[PDB]
Amino acid sequence: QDSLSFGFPTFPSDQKNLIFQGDAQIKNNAVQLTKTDSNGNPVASTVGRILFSAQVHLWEKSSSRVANFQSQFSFSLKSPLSNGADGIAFFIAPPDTTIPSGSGGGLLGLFAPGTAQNTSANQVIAVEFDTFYAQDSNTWDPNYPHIGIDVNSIRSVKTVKWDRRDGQSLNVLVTFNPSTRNLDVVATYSDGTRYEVSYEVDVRSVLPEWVRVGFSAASGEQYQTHTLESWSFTSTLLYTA
Amino acid sequence: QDSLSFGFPTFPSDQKNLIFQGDAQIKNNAVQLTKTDSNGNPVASTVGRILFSAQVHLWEKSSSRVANFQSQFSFSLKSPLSNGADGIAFFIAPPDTTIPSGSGGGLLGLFAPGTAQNTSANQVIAVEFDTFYAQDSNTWDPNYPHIGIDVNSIRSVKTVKWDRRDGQSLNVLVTFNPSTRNLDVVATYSDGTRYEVSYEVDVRSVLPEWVRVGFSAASGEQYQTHTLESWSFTSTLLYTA
Ligand SMILES: OC[C@H]1O[C@H](OC[C@H]2O[C@H](O)[C@@H](O)[C@@H](O[C@H]3O[C@H](CO)[C@@H](O)[C@H](O)[C@@H]3O)[C@@H]2O)[C@@H](O)[C@@H](O)[C@@H]1O
Ligand SMILES: [Ca+2]
Ligand SMILES: [Ca+2]
Ligand SMILES: [Mn+2]
Ligand SMILES: [Mn+2]
Repeated sequence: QDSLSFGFPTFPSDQKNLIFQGDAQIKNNAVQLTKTDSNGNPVASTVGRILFSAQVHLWEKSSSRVANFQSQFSFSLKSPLSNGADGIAFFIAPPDTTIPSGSGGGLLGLFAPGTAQNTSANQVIAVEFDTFYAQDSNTWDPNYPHIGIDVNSIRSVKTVKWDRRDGQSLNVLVTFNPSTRNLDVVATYSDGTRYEVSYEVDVRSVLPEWVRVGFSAASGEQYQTHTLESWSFTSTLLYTA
Repeated sequence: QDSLSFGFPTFPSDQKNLIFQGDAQIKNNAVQLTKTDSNGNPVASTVGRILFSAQVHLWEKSSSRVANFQSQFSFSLKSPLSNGADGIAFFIAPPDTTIPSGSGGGLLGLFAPGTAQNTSANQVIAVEFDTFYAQDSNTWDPNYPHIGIDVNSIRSVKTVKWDRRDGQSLNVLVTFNPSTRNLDVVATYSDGTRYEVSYEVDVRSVLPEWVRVGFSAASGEQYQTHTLESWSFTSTLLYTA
């Protein structure tokens, strides 16, 4: 299809079009990307991701068209610790993507340790909400919590300082305009606190024509819940001239 | 997802979200439901269907909601014969639906001979454009080409006279309003000739909560091509009160 849209105001337990990977699962009308105990508390060493089953036609070589897309979602992070880790990310990747071996902790379940910073060995665009930046284990991170745009590397091409608020939902809008090639990210808390980060990228040189979209999250030694509360997505192929 | 939408203005050969069954395949940017030889001419004894891969949430028992949906599509039929057969149908059925054994010809690839008219043995709602009505083989049909609404039986709950026009595209809009429980069908030819038929049906008592949607066509002894040219579909769960 030239156009595709879907919306999950909430996540009922009965799902048919979601691909669950790792520890991801539905809990109380929300997607818990990372594992939690029976009490609902976060645990260490866990990775989980979800992808929508239908493939998205990002670009078409034969017609010279590139899709514009918009992804709106909200999530909350909760943790008994003040330094919860590791973060959640919205990502776009080839349809057969699976959790890379050893991609836990700071790699957010998106990159393999050996090639995490090799831009020619990966095919992924992600928007990360990174809460852990210890320079001993996350050597690629700026020294503060941040939102980042990742293009084939865990080392963000662009970041903006961000504030982690335990238990508060963050509303996010990610948009891509093929006319300008700008990938824009706008995140806001209910009180109006806003964060913005943008980057120009030619999706045609990074990802294949058909892709799958979803979310990934992980916790290494430090932990926190990564709760996806709602998600809507829309994409439409347009003539880029 | 509570809401799902997709649009195929045309059907390029590179498809990823369509389930092809029987002889259905893409040719010349359109879906040829029934088999055609090397010259593109229709052949006898063929059946084919396509379904969109993502499942549609038709209704939700826990929230008492039912989907409002709209399916817009266009197709054309062509045959050297004076009596092209057998017809094409838009249908909604359980996710695991497959072509029934012996469902060829007048059964349109939707029903099995033994239970074709047994309503308690089927789970399918379809809108058929039936061009073959020989009273000796298709005993259930009115004696003329027609548009019919089928609910768990090949014997339409309702039919309206229709004119088959060789090589001309018919644009169809099928809508379901959960408030009134009305399934409306409006079809038009490019010269403004219009056909309308409506039926009140509670989809909750006919189909499961999750279903797949698609098209089916067949040709028995007599034949014609059944070409699906475009298709857009949208569904959204709504409160019924
Ligand atoms: O695809 C059409 C039809 O094919 C299969 O039925 C086989 C034949 O069954 C009967 O003999 C007739 O209906 C015949 O139709 C011809 O004869 C009719 C009466 O002489 C005439 O009205 C028709 O126009 C035609 O010339 C069928 O060919 C079987 O697969 C059916 O399900 C299917 O609908
Ligand atoms: Ca980090
Ligand atoms: Ca018939
Ligand atoms: Mn980071
Ligand atoms: Mn009929």
